[PDB]
Amino acid sequence: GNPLVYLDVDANGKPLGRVVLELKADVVPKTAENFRALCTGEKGFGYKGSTFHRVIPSFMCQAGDFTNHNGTGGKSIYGSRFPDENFTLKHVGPGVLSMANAGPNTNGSQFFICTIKTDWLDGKHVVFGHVIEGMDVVKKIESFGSKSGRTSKKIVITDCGQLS
Amino acid sequence: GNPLVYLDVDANGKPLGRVVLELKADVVPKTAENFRALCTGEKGFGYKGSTFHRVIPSFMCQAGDFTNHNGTGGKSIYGSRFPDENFTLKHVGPGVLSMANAGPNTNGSQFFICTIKTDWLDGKHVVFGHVIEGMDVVKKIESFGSKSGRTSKKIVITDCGQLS
Amino acid sequence: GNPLVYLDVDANGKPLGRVVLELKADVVPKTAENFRALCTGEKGFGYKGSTFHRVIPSFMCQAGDFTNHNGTGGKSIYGSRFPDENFTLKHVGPGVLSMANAGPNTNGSQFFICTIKTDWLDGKHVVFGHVIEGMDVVKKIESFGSKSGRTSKKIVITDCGQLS
Repeated sequence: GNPLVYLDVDANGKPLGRVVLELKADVVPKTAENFRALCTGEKGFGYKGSTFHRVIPSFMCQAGDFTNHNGTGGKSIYGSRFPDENFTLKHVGPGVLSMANAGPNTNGSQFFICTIKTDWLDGKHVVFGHVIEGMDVVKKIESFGSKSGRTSKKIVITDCGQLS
Repeated sequence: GNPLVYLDVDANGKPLGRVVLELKADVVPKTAENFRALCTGEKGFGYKGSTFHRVIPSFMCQAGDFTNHNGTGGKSIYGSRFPDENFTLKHVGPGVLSMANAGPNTNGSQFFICTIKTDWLDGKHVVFGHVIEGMDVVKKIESFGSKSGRTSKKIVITDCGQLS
Repeated sequence: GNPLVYLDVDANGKPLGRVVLELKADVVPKTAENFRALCTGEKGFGYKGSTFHRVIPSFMCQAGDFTNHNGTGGKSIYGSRFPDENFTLKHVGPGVLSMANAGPNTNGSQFFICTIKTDWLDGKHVVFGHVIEGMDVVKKIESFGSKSGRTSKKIVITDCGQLS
């Protein structure tokens, strides 16, 4: 079945709760597997202890730069970058999980969770999962964002992994 | 296993004892390796001869500015500064070993040992170890501090290195 | 009469208002002159366009690092550092203007405005002025601080100068 993963998130050292994500391995297996392995850390690197570095209210919460924490870094389990797998899944509404990128075929480790429908990203960012529990935690993260993307409290993934 | 390092600490030339620290190289290998090599002095520079220049009772004891000896300097084995590796470990209580900084991604050589839980630093300073022996020596250091951070005696790391 | 100088302060690009400071040139002329000239910019450098980089509620608001914007830098009009002129004035309450330092006789350009009586700093930091207008602006700045000193908004001195 599709892997289930979780992120436990703090704001300024205080727990916000747990986000559970379904990864659509049945549609984008390569993209799902990368995110799964980065949640478990089984390759020797991953999301544990990294941050949500860009949060824009009424848009999305972005994370996954575990090398530079500033949106320039991260890497996939396949290498620095990997190709766009397909564009089957759409940014249909809040809770959609999608790959951040620098244009086509630049998927690494950075990802975002939408807080609204962002159909203007369809065909540009590969969607690969969705929140199945803890959307209220995502709304908490969103509440600390700004138009500049900078956060008013520091948002840290204190734990993550696969539930199996 | 994780590296164990030691700090031998003086106060106005009177030995206070030895602090033994476990460095969590299994969680923050880059940050642990910097501190380890600064204890041995194997790169030609390190903590030997530097002071605990800022000691605030019921907060922390800060040391490691072996260049300017006043809290403005220091340097890592990787250059002047290196990024925050991760925020996996927390300032859970007395004895936590953590990096001083000047904001995100500014780690050098200065460090602090907590004497209380400082969860309001979680996410801002990279935790990378803890005291496993000689917490009574840390409390002795703390007793020479003040609210201003100024010490009433010159607190010197007379020796340091790795236990193996 | 003692100089009057001002700082106009933004938080995230929104004006907070003006802080007007009286500089106690009658007690600490060399320290007052440094701050006055850094407000006017007449030496070719100074506070305009720099930030409040450390704000701790129920303590103080710190600024003045116009070289590094992070608390490691700044310089005086006399050189990198100048001595403690005297400790005649005390940290008597909110609105006190005092020099940050890195230990005895290391004043540069960094300064702080107290939001409480900080008498534990008497004899360690040179007091040289006080707020005469805009303590409400200082309290606004204070409200964007945290125990870690990190601010929840970017606090910028957008203008500064001498009034009389």
